[PDB]
Amino acid sequence: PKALIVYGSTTGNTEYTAETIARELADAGYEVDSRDAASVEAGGLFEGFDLVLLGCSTWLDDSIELQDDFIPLFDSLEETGAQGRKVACFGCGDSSYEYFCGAVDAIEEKLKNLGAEIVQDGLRIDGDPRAARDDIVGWAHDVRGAI
Ligand SMILES: Cc1cc2nc3c(=O)[nH]c(=O)nc-3n(C[C@H](O)[C@H](O)[C@H](O)COP(=O)(O)O)c2cc1C
Repeated sequence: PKALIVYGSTTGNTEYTAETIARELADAGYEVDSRDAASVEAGGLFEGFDLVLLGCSTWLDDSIELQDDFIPLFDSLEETGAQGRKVACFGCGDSSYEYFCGAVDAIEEKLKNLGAEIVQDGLRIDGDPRAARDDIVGWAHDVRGAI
């Protein structure tokens, strides 16, 4: 099976999370393509992939709390080929904030409005992902089992 992983990361936490998930999928036999959201084009982005995993950090704001590199993709999510696609979301944040990992909720809700099939509840990481490595691996393991 082929999996696409797209992440938006400012300090490297969601990027570390994306690379950890990519290894667990590859070691289970999937062909994995991992890309920074700053370098992708939304048009037909998901065409040909069996599983798509989307990740991003949360930054408090009055208009949009998504990490800046992911905004352009999010705004054009309707042109990616999400209808009927198997997808799951993940993201890093901090529970001292009101909207803890709020970007994960925003992405799940829009994918749901576009007809995607959310395979598993989103992974929400508090603090340093390097200390939550077991939670990342287990989630990756559970997403493989819903495919
Ligand atoms: C100014 C600022 C605002 C932040 N706002 C939020 C927030 O609204 N919700 C949240 O869960 N985390 C918030 N964080 C925590 C970051 O999302 C967290 O540090 C995360 O690990 C960053 O991930 P990244 O390196 O992949 O960009 C904020 C951090 C800073 C510095």
